[PDB]
Amino acid sequence: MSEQYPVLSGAEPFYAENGPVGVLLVHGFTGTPHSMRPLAEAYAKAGYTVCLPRLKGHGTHYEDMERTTFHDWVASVEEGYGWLKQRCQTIFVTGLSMGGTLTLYLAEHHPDICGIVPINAAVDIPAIAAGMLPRYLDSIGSDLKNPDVKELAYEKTPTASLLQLARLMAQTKAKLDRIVCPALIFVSDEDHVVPPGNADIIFQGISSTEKEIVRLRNSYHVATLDYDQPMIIERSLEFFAKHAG
Ligand SMILES: *[P@](=O)(CCCN=[N+]=[N-])OCCCCCCCCCCCC
Repeated sequence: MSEQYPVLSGAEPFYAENGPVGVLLVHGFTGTPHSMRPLAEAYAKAGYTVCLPRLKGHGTHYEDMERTTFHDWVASVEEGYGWLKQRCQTIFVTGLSMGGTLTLYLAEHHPDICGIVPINAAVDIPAIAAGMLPRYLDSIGSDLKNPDVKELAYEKTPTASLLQLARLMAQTKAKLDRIVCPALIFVSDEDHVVPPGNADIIFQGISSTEKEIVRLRNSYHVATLDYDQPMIIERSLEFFAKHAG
């Protein structure tokens, strides 16, 4: 039931103990903490306590991922949330792609979360249903506008894992109205992976009175590492300070 392969260089989780306000950062499907690290480091430098976990079956080998279910990915996030609760009075959650899905999921099950920052979060990806063949699909290159960036992601995607994601997304979509905390929803106009309309499914679905969509015009899907990174960091910091206890 445990991972059989070692953690890849660059895929290590990140923890920083600072003040009583904490931020949980969640990476995406087939990705690793690498996707979120620049944000995590910026938030720690600003005085936040920070938790950037490595999702089970991620950052090792796609064969480990194939052996996980979405419950394992939820468990990794719950564990990180729990780490923060032991240290913080105020907790924010942010995440990219499926990390954004998991951000929404955690807020749907924990009303104490003080605010969320989903980034190109996924609750409906029609491409999965369309395709739903081989045991592993060749991964397409990382969707970044800046070609110089090196993202860390599995070279193959187990198709069985796509079914797990679809289940997680379906459950998350169904429960959106449980979210009442403030929300800052980032979306890349030119996301070629997660259809940008997901931003509006989320905006309309949640019950929050304080919510907004910020469109990113200079990034593709992996916006946390792309040209609009500085803006994501700056606006996220403003959001944390505004809503912190
Ligand atoms: P995010 O967590 C990360 C996207 C970048 N990495 N990748 N992969 O979104 C995960 C879901 C992406 C959409 C998957 C569509 C696959 C369609 C293939 C159809 C085969 C049945």
